[PDB]
Amino acid sequence: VAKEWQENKSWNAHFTEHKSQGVVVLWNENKQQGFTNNLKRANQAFLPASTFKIPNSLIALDLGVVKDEHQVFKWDGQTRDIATWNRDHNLITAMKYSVVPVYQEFARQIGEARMSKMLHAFDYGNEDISGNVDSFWLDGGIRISATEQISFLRKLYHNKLHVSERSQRIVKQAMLTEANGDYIIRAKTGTGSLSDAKGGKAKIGWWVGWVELDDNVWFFAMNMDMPTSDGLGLRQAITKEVLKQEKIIPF
Amino acid sequence: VAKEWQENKSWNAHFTEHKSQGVVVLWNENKQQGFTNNLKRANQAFLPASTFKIPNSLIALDLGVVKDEHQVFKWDGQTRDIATWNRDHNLITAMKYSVVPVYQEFARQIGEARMSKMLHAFDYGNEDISGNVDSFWLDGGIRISATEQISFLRKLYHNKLHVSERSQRIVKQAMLTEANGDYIIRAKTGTGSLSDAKGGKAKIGWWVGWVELDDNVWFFAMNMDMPTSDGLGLRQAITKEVLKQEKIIPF
Ligand SMILES: [F-]
Repeated sequence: VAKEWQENKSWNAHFTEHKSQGVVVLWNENKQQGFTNNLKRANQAFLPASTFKIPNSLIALDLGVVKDEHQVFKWDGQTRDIATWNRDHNLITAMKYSVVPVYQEFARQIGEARMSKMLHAFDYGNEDISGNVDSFWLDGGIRISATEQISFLRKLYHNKLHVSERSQRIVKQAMLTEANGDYIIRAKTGTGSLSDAKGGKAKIGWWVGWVELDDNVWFFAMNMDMPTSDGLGLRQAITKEVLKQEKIIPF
Repeated sequence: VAKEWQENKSWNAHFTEHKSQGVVVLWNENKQQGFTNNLKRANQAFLPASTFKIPNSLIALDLGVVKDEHQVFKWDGQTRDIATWNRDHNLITAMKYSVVPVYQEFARQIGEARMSKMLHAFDYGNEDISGNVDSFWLDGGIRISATEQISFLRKLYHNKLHVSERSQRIVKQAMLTEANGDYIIRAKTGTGSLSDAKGGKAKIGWWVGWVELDDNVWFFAMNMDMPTSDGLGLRQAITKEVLKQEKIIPF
């Protein structure tokens, strides 16, 4: 029933300093408490962009489109803009390098019907796959908010999504971003154009996932107005600034 | 059948420059080639000590003694020498902190028969469980060499051990030590005793596991004579010095 939230506007300074606007949403699993700088934007739905690689990988694995994390998806020989895309990949490296063509191929093999069914089963954002089956998450109807991403991520973390436990374990392994002796970050980045509303030429960068600690899990979903195009850099820095500020990860 | 090894004594400087003796054994998976500073010690069998948490976790999970990585093993209320042991644990934290009492309880639930059967099925070291069912890896008959650890680890990495794929995925998750954008280290430390002619006990520290790269896996198993300085820290430092020397991981 009732969810505990804390609004801490002081995190806005991490965005303003970097000449940006954004939202950081955190969920403390043990305490069942959420923290955000912006309760309105925490609840504003956007294109997931490459954060859609998480349900996309889950569906592809569950349907047998992807056998395991080691299966090689050979480069189709077409030179694309990102050098790391122009080579063979497996699920781990396709996630790590956000290799859009690999995921577009998974989408096509999944198909509209199964893709739609699965997103409804995952209760994923607005569950709308309007547009091309191989690009709806980049330029179609799918919309998700930062709080809805956390909601989805919490199910994935707990192996509660309506796909096999194995599919969920493989995707969480593919999400592995950082680990040291204090914490483990399992997350995915996304960058796309604002199609939700009439905000032309602007870009929405995401960073969604979680921080595993010895005795707790801190889910996060963040998005910001990108000052440039298609890259990260700042996202992780702002999120880590918030996590350090909140005494979650050490300084 | 025949195993290719390269002996590189130059790594001895990483041992001597920390006033220690020991062995680093590496296995390049793609090239099927081994590298060591000491071919004799690479093959010398020792008590596995806490490196035994790897087969122990696999057996406990496969037999249902451990349901999953989140199951809480409550502290038995007995204050032990290591503060982190005097608290509740799950499989992740029990591995991370080498919580011996948690593993001793698993061992007792497993039993001699199933423990013996499983170690023979894993072709684990000398497969001898002589001594107490809950301490044989600390003060019993079990012996394993650095090359035999690599042999075991390679089967685990490939999900080739005669336990479920799930058990193997859970243990590899529990082994997660470090990850960044270049590599992933999944490993386990151990500290065993050694009988000396004087009547006391010398300590032999282990660090076994692997380094996952985009396109290769470097297995490692190291052991050294533990000095009266730091303790644990050195093992990782020496291994990382070797991995950096060998151009496996960046500086
Ligand atoms: F209790």
